[PDB]
Amino acid sequence: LREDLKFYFMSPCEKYRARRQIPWKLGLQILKIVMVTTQLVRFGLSNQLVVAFKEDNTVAFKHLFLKGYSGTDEDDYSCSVYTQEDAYESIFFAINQYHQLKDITLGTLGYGENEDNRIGLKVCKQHYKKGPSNETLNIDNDVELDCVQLDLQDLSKKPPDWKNSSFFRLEFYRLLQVEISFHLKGIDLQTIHSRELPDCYVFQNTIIFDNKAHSGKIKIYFDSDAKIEECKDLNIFGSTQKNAQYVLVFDAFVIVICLASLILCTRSIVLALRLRKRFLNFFLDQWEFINGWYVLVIISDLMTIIGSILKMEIKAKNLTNYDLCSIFLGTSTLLVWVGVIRYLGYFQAYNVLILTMQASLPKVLRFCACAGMIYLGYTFCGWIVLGPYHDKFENLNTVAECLFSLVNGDDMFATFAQIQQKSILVWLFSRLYLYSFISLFIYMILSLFIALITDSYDTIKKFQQNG
Amino acid sequence: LREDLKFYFMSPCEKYRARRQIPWKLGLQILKIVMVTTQLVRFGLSNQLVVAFKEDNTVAFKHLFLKGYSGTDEDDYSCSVYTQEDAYESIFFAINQYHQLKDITLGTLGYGENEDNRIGLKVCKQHYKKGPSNETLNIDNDVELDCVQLDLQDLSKKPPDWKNSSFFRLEFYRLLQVEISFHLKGIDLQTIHSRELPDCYVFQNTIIFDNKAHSGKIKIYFDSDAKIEECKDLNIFGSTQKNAQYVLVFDAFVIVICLASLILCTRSIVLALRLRKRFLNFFLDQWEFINGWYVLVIISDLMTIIGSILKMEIKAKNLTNYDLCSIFLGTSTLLVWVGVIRYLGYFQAYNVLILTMQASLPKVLRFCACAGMIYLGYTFCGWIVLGPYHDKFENLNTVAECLFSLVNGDDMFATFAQIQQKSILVWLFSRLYLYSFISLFIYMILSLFIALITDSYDTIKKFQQNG
Amino acid sequence: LREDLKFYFMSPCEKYRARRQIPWKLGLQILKIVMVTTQLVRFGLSNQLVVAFKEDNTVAFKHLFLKGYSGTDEDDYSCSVYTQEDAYESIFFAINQYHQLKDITLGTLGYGENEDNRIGLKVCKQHYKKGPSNETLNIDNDVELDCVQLDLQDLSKKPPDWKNSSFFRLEFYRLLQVEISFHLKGIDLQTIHSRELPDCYVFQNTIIFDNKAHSGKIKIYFDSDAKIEECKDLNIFGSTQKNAQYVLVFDAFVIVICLASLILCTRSIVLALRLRKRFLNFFLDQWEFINGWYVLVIISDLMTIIGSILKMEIKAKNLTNYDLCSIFLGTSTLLVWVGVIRYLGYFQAYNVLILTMQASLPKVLRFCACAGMIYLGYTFCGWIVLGPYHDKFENLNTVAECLFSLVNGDDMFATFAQIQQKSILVWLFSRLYLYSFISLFIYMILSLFIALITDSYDTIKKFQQNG
Amino acid sequence: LREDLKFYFMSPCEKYRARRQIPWKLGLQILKIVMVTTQLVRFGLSNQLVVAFKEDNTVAFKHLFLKGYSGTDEDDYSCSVYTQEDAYESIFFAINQYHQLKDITLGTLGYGENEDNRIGLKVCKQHYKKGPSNETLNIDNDVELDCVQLDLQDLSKKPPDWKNSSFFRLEFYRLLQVEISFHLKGIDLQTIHSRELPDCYVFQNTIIFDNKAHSGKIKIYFDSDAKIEECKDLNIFGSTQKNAQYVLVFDAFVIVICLASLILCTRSIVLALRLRKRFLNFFLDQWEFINGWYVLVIISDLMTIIGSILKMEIKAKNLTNYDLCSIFLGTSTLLVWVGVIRYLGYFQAYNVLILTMQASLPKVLRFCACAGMIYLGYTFCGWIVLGPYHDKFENLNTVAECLFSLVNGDDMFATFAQIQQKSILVWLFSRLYLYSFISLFIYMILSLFIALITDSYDTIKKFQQNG
Repeated sequence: LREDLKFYFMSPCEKYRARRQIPWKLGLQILKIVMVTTQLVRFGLSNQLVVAFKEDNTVAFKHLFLKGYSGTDEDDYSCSVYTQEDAYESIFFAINQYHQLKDITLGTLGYGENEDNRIGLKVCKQHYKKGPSNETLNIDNDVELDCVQLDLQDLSKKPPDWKNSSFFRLEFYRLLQVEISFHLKGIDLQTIHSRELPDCYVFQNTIIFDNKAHSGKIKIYFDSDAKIEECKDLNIFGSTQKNAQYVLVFDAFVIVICLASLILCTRSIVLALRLRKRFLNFFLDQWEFINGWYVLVIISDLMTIIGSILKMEIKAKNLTNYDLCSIFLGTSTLLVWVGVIRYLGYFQAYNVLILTMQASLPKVLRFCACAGMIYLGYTFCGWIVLGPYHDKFENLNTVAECLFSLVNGDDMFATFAQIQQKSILVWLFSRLYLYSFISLFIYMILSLFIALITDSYDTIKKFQQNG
Repeated sequence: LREDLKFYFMSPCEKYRARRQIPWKLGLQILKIVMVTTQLVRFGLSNQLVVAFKEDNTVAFKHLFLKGYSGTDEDDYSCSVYTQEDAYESIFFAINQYHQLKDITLGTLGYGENEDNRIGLKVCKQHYKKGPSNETLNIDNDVELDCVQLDLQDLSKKPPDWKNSSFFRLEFYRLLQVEISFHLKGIDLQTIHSRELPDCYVFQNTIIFDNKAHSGKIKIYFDSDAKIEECKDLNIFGSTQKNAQYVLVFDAFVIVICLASLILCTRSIVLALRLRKRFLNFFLDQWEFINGWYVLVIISDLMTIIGSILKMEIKAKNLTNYDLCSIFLGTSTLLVWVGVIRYLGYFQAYNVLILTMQASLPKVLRFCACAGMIYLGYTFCGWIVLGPYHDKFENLNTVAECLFSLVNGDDMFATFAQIQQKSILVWLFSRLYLYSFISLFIYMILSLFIALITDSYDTIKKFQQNG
Repeated sequence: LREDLKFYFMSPCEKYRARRQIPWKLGLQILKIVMVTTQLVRFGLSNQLVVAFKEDNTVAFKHLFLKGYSGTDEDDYSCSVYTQEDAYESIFFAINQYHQLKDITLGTLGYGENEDNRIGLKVCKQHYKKGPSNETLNIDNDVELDCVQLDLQDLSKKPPDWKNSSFFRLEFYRLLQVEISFHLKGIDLQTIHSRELPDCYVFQNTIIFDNKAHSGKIKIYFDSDAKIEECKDLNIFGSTQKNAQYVLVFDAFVIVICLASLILCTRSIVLALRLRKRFLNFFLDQWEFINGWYVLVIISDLMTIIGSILKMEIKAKNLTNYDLCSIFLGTSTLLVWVGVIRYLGYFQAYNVLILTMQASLPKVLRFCACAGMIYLGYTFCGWIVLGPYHDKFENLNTVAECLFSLVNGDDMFATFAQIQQKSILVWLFSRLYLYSFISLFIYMILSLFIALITDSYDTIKKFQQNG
Repeated sequence: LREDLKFYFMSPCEKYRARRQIPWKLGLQILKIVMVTTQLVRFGLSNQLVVAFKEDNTVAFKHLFLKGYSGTDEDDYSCSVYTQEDAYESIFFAINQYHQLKDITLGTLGYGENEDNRIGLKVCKQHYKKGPSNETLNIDNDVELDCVQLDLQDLSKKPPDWKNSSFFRLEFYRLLQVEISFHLKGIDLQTIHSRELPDCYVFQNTIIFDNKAHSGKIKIYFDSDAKIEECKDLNIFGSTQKNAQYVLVFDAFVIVICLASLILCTRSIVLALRLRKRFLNFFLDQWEFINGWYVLVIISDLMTIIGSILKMEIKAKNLTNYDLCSIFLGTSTLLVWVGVIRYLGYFQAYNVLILTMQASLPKVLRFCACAGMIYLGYTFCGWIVLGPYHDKFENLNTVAECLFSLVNGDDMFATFAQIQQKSILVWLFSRLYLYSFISLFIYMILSLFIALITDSYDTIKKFQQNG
């Protein structure tokens, strides 16, 4: 029983000296790291190409349909117009470029059927109801909705009477929004060199001329949603795509091995907890017989299993919404590579470092509460005071990120210089605030982490040497 | 009496074990943090919308009335012109855009009455008195002031003779300033979806073509001052605004609870100081019976009270000048959230960290004097030497901010590279200066904070363990 | 024998007191540092001029032949076009500028003979074979190659029928690439003031209008390859270039002295290893008699020898591909200047610092494994999750560089702000990821280096003082 | 004698208790800091205005006379042209703008007499002598110099035959340089509001169209040299400037007090050195009786004296070349404010910090040699390898500044990303280089400063406590 406990608590390098104790339970993990990492790598390299094609097409559409687009968006919208004539020019430019698409596009593009199954362009208006521009406003608080369909045989009639229509009498003082929507077909023909059957895309596009604010500016949003659809009629010679089976079977293998690892870890947690029960019953050492790394391994395997299920679901139904699956697979890989530290601890001279890391969290995290109370106080004060006058302090989230950057010393001179001296009182308070915060956190609080970590090191070092 | 002193000096977790000692005095504070923080949050979320509307309108006005405005100002002024014809073009552009406002604005704008109660545009000139452009200047040191009113029925006469008037013979060698001023009305109609009565604004605008320097450049300043006025005649259906009462009553509650907390803290300071008098009289422990946190709490509550008074004053009189009120409320919230640390000290394992923080100021602040003498010396030397040749060293304030950034390691390579090699002597001195300063402060002085903080940690740790 | 071992293990300052022991073996090294450093300096100052001329000519060519070039490239290509007409305009612009080169260039340029020994311009197309723009694509997966030669007496015929040719019917839906290629001659006439014979260059230029992606954008690549050729017929009065002999003989001297130093070091390693054999045989001190600095010196000299051989080879055959030779010479110089620390250790008060540096690697490098496992986990997770949404996380290499920067605190606020809030799930994960990583590495792991280095210092300090 | 030594070695706070020992020797210094600092402040505030006027005029001239100037220079030159027609357009634009100056300037400008005492414009050419554009160059290695004078009555003749002159047949293949030079008069009329007599300026301007490189680009340099001259005939009513006397007399007072302080310090060094001689003779304590602060004070006063002499010289002769005087005054002020630390040491609890600072240089500076050998090795290797491929590594000075920034952690991610992957070998070496350097200096060497400073702190702390 003493030998049993010694065996249960030792390492595999020492356990191997038993005449039948081969380390296959470790071999499974050594397989698992490689299999999971290669699954992640192949998934990422596949995902990247689809993302690149979709975003390249989005940029090309922005250049084609937005007048005067400079190639870079504003903070959340592609471009803006401040003049009543510029809005008309942009609105008509988008329609005229849609009309001429076949003669100006460099891609494999074509027209797609719309919601009415027509090939055509739909544009809609939203005006506050009940038509001077002030002093007597007779508005009535709800929205008129108007829409019109512009088809190719309309937008082409040599005399484009559609510009002269009564629809486009916009009355910008009532106007909330103008929306232009259309469908396009594309092909990622780049893939043809592999002799795989090229896949089509269907792009659903909307251009939003948005002025909910009524603050003298119209914001132009461009949004593009792509579906894979199905090659309608591509007579391109070559072969179809079936590699999908090689993805599905590999995901099945990954799921199987992760389940096997989870079974092994749960079994090990059971046997050892029983041994503790045996130890408790034996005679009138620590209560925690469970190896902590098994919890991490179990979590890793569960997340890998569910993430692989999501990936198989996405591929089977031919989706491109990779957010949640990417999160599960990435976090699982993170925990798997963290779990490798379990095997460095056996070799000595890493052990004191690992023990220092493990022993330092219970005090670093306790320091973070005392520091966080002050950090929250400065977050609220900075947001309320410097917010109207400083780009970094616009909202509590950005204030928190800015202060966290300042604690680590990043981008500090710009933080001082970015606030204008329009109000001397607020500027003086800004200097007081910034000097106080930076001094308090960099020269004292940040160094207390150094103090704590250094002193936690010496205890473990002196414990290890004293024994 | 011994039990009394023990009770007076202990914690509420231990004090609760007395048969009648419920912690209501702490419950009041736990209410107060929440109430003050929610007051700050609601104030900020209200303030942000008004600021956003005013600044969006300012940007729209800059785009409308400034010729060739690029969307970003220069360092303190919107744009500048260097040519005699460009000044005329900008001056006439502003007037022509004002004339056509109804046909070019995307907002709810309209014309506002001016100082003479006319609807019109006022422009004024300031020329050095006493009319070649040099070698014989007959100037006489004081300013001619000329003004003219341009009304809509003047600026509209098909033949705009106002451009041909003798007023605009500017003689830029004598010219100090040309100022264009007008009033506009606006509505933040965005709010209408809440069925609150929309509020109007009145914008007072001035465009200043400023060349006091006479240095070959005219600086164009745009300034816009907004008042809330009063919806003149908006027949928009819906309801008026009364929520203001919900703000006033909530501020009243906040003031009441802050006064209650202040009363409790002052009472506690009195009773305890008397106990010290009793202790002094008792027999032939430390002189400081007063809990230091009460001073912070009293200051916090006083600032909250006066800030809430200012907020109620602003809302009652319908102002938008939030600077001082924001300062009081933000600093009060900062101190309130700092005061939470009082309650972490009871739980142990935060106590050594709090004691280290409290014990480290009396030596960090004493080090700051010895460091500050050197820092001041470098500030003066950098300002006098590198100031004409380096954008960061233009004035003592910016020199101080730059050096404080350099001590923390920020934006260092740009600091070296930003000075041109026009003069080799000054460049060599700049390298000597920057290497000396950065070495002295980063590798020695900055690390002395680490030394001080780490060693202050060990005293408290060894005091706590030794007892 | 005891005196022998004492002599063998001491320093030259003490060894000099023997009646015949002059330090010539150190004099050779003191010569070697200077000779190698001056070789590097002269090589770099020569290389820089050729690189500057070639790159200045490349920039001038980009301005001449690329329509609307702004002076700065995009991330890997000079400029791009998104419209079917812009591609034609750029393609014809390049040819027209080539036709008019004699009248628009500011340099000493001239036309160079092409592959067919003609003076002329070659342009080629690559179209997917087998000619609507979709729904029925009859492509057949391999490439048509077409080329045509445009000579000066063609591109000049007053009626430039070459624009009307059937060649330029591009059919951009099939188009892979259009390539324009030509030769130019130049002279670095700047050198003439030295009365050295000026050298010619031959520039081989290719302009690639590349749209392999078919993603609605054509990428324009400009590449220029320069050869030295040979002054064809420059009647400029002066003298030819022969200094090359002064380079060759100096390289020969450097090789000779480096071989001598290597011989001395290998001889010293032999004698001392024998002494250890003698010490082993003497009686029933440490096994490592070899001085570690000799290994560094031998490596330095070998790399210097082979690098100088490569430099002589380059100069003899008149190449300009300096990559590998620069690597050998630079690394050799790095190791040579590192080897100087050998001589600071003799003077005391540097010895404890050198011993601390030497004693700290065996634990810093062991900590790097435990830290690297976590760092790899975060690299994979960041690449898979934030990659589609963040410019810094596009690929594993850039993720590794970004995380390594973040550990050192660089460019942190931009790292937070650069990811858009398009997807709330990914944004929340990004905040979790960034706060966790930055906290874990800056406040704990980075400070463990401080702990390790500080404690390694005290052991050596206390060992040195105790003896 | 024992009391004498005690008096000589104590502090003024204790020395004051002698019945006649008033601290006037300290009062002189307390006066001196204020007087020197105010001299520096007044000098800087005066210098700044003249610099601002001169540079504002320079920017206005750049906008007036350079075609298409964008408002920001290139790295050392205002703008560049790459096409043979652009050079002609810029050259003629400068002359035409000079011709029309009276009608386009916004300043008080006027024409100034040239070297021939004419009012006129001089332009000069420099062509390699001995007139195809290659394959047969008949150049002869020295420079033709041609010049022509364009006067106002020439540049005005309605038919400006000067453009058609044979002078402007530039032959850009031989051309080295074209230079345009002219004189202007200006007035800083801004000062008139003080009723001081406004001062004139004379601007000497040169525009250099420089293509020494012959690398396909012409660089356009603009240089402007301003002299104060003397108001020629300004009939502006007011008063002349005499405050200059208030500057001269104040500088005289500063010189007098600095000489007095130097006399006192030298006298104190003499008396104390004699006392040491007395102490040596007294009987069979440390050799260094001299107070170290006196050396700093003497240096400060000498530099202040010579700097004030230079300032008086500059003002008397009406110069604007402030470089050397600014250096002396700034360094003197730096040392004066450093000398204040002498008086903080008396108050205790600063003494241990000052002693730690003084005791830490003899080991930080010794560590800097061992670190500097490695730093030099990396400087040479980086310059030779990454120099052709990285903007930060162009030359040894910039390499040194970049590496010094990297040691302090600044601008690191850009340092990785700024090198293109054109050559995979150099890119791989760049990653090896950057990771090795950053790891070695940040995680080990930089932390050794923390170790040294922290341990130097504890010795002084334990010495001070043990006594």
